[PDB]
Amino acid sequence: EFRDCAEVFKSGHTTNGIYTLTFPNSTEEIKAYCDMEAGGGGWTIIQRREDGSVDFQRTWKEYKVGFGNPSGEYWLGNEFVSQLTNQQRYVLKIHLKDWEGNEAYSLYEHFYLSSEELNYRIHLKGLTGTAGKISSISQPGNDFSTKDGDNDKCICKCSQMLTGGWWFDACGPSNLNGMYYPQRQNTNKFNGIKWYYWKGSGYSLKATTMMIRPAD
Ligand SMILES: [Ca+2]
Repeated sequence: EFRDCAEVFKSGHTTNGIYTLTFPNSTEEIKAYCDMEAGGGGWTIIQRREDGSVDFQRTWKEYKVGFGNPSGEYWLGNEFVSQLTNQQRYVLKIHLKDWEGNEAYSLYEHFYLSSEELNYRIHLKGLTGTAGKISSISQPGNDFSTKDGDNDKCICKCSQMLTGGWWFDACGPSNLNGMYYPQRQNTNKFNGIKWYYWKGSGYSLKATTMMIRPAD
């Protein structure tokens, strides 16, 4: 059994693909995708967009246990990530693709989610990368919100206004779990897949991937 893609890569399995991981402090398993070829490898994907259209306006429960497929677009799960990220220090790497064929990334030295009781609040430290000098995810990390779980800092329900579950502020500078818009419909959409500090205002990205890995 493996705790994440890092241990998987370190056991000799150096090839990309879906792997079966096990929850820590539990016997439950979970199917995640391991990116072993992207620089160094050992990456555990926790979310992906590219479009295999999965529908991201999911419930609190669904974002907690995961939805979609590891082979395509998916969420992996908040309960698992929270358990992993509290067992040891993880790094978070977000890879983005726009519709003009450009790519970029944001990287955090340390990332972890608080337990469900604290609404899986995100914690971020030390940003680097080509996807902005200022974190597109509001610092002083927010709680996680879903259509049926409003934990943002807005008098409004950010989740329903922009669609998707996310660490919304007063609907901060980003939402990787927003409505997918195809080419030639990806501009001027407060509704799309946004990472403000890279493409800007109403730009809706073509593909996104969130992955974690420890300091290996
Ligand atoms: Ca609110």
